[PDB]
Amino acid sequence: DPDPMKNTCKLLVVADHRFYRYMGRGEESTTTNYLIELIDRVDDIYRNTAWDNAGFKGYGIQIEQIRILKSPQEVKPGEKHYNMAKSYPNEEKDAWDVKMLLEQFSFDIAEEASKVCLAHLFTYQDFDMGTLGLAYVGSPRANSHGGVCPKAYYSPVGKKNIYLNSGLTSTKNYGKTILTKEADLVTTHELGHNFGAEHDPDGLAECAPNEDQGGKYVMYPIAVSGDHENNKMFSQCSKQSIYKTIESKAQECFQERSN
Ligand SMILES: CC1(C)SCCN(S(=O)(=O)c2ccc(OCC#CCN)cc2)[C@H]1C(=O)NO
Ligand SMILES: [Zn+2]
Repeated sequence: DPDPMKNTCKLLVVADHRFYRYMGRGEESTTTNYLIELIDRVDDIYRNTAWDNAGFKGYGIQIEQIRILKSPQEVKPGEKHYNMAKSYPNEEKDAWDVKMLLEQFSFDIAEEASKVCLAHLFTYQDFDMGTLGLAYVGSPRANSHGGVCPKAYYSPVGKKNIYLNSGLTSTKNYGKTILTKEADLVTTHELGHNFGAEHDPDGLAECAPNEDQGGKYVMYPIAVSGDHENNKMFSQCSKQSIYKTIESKAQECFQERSN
């Protein structure tokens, strides 16, 4: 049975200056509200999911803390930060290499990451080949690094404890803002990774249904559009992975749903 005291993964949500400016129109209230609403809509998907196809449901996400970054992180030569104006490594391209950004983020945000189930970055940059987000995949293993629940690993190079309870979402793609319903999907998918799911096996009928059958599920390896009914749901494949991870990890860092 679910523990009503341990059914909610509380988030740190960060908006960088690219998100603030383009998505939030350079207004704290707009940015803040957009993200509060997005997460609440992603929460409705999670909370309503029955992970064992019976009564293991009511698991969700809520914002512990939001951080809004109004202007770029001023950076010295040879220096880098996830909120810096420059795209790393190629400063000519509009966007970072996504893996490097999540790594930079996890590194820069480490102190705050330690207090939360998950940290999520929201940005506004155009990643190569239509990439929209990235996140560490969670696991039932206590020893595991990645996904739900802060687990320190010492980094000799970074001179500190790091945490891999992190993920990112971008709302820009192919030169334009993506649909609202697409943004819900990216964050659902990336948090899906955090919660223990790998990508759906692409030839498996049950976990990758044909269009007549409702279309693909949200962990499909190629971005679903949101036009089809299955697109915002989790497959049995994802359910099984996430179920195990929640079973193990809820006790560790899940909290009570707040009003
Ligand atoms: C690391 C990856 C390049 S591997 C290939 C899939 N993507 S992605 O194209 O950026 C992507 C795909 C689907 C997503 O969510 C559903 C949606 C939508 C809106 N159309 C989000 C990102 C990344 C990946 O696996 N990230 O976890
Ligand atoms: Zn993915």
